[PDB]
Amino acid sequence: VNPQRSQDVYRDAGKNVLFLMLSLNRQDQTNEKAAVEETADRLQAIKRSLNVRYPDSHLRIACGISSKAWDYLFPQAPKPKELEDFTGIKGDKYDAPGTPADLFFHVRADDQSLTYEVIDEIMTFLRPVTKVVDETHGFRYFEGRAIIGFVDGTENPVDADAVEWGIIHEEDPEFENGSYAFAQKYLHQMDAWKSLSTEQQEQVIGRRKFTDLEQGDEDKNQRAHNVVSQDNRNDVEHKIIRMNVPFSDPGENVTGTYFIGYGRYWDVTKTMLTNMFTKNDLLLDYSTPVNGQVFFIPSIDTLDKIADDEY
Ligand code: HEM
Repeated sequence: VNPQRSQDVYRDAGKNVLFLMLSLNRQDQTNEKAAVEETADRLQAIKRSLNVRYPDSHLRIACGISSKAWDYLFPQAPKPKELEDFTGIKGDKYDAPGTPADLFFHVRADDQSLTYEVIDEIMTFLRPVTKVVDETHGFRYFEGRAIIGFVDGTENPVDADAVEWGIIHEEDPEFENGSYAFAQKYLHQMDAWKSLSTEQQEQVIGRRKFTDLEQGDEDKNQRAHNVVSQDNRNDVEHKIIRMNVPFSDPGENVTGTYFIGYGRYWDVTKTMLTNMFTKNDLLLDYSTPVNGQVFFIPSIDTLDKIADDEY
């Protein structure tokens, strides 16, 4: 495993965020493939250039390919072990939808100008062969809190744990240092949420609001977000890297969280998601999912194979 050959899957969610889902036109496979191959080279060149121009601005990029896109572009080729089509989850109280999509970009920087420029330069190659599925603009709230006012990402794995849980190792050697990324846009019912007491919100989440100290298990609701969202199969505490992001039009009162979770194992994310939706996570009473798809995030070297037309 070498995290230096990974895309930016494992660390910084960033002060200014852009999320873009595209579909391929499915009009001319050859020409569409040719433009994805150009894009695999150009996207790295664009990051190099902006990192030269703005080295203090923490530019981070992750770009992804869905199962459907992979089957259409690379029909003759190997496929990452756990790459599948997400079609939604049938839950108890609540369902989650699946969204058809082919390409994903998660762009983060200290300034919105750099997130604008990455996408504007990439779309010179990709606009003639795509349509937009979703485009969301996100930001870091005060003290890295989610827009609901609780600290976002405290139980994320960090340093060696982030590598361990974030990127593909020797189990799938063709695609080592890749990642599986699940994108899921939620709208919040901020009015209802704001009418709860602090203590009522703390029951929903499983932690104290101001200090962010985890509640003692004796005091938690068993449907609290930080209980049901876990994957503890086989007495192992499975992790992914969550870099969740507020988005808002606060004039219109349209506010939400765009979930983005990077894992070595799609199987772990999918299990956490199944647990939430079958056991009725309390946070789902204030959170309505409106899209969702999973993408494979290639390593640097997999991008180089794609650019050189090996798949
Ligand atoms: C509206 C969407 C979401 C919001 C606002 C949200 C918010 C939070 C908050 C505030 C925490 C506690 C701080 C922390 O340890 O990070 C947390 C923890 C967590 N969330 Fe979420 N979350 C959302 C969606 C999801 C989704 C879709 C998943 C899984 C697919 C997930 C999995 C987790 C996990 C595993 C933890 C850590 C629990 C622990 O080990 O204590 N969350 N989330």
